Amino acid sequence: SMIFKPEELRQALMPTLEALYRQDPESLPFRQPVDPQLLGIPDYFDIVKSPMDLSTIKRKLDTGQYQEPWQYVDDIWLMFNNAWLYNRKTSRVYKYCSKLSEVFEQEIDPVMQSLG
Ligand SMILES: CCc1c(C(=O)NCc2c(O)ccc3cccc(O)c23)[nH]c(C)c1C(C)=O
Repeated sequence: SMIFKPEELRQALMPTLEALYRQDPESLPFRQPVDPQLLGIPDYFDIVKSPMDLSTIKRKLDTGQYQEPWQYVDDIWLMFNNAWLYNRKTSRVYKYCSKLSEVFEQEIDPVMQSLG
């Protein structure tokens, strides 16, 4: 497979993460890991087996933990899928998740094309 350097991936992908951080208030529940004790949802880790959030993804981009860009896409999707799984379909966080996913779908496609 074709190699991707960490600096190359950060430069290309960080603007798509920025697009999510720019969604205010919609990104706010996603900017830090879910804390089930604080949020009063003790069953969270029983339902969501692989937690993910924007701060974790940003750290991985910053430190160079992605070898290829689809690994980043996978983490973004994991974050969305967790929220759609756990939260009720009429809930604020479910709706915020849907908004972030719409933004991501629009931003990510030209970026992935350029990476090749
Ligand atoms: C519903 C708890 C939850 C949060 C969260 O952090 N809620 C608290 C929150 C904020 O941390 C910041 C702004 C909020 C603005 C509105 C409603 C909220 O609740 C907000 N984030 C995720 C991914 C979940 C679940 C379970 O999937």
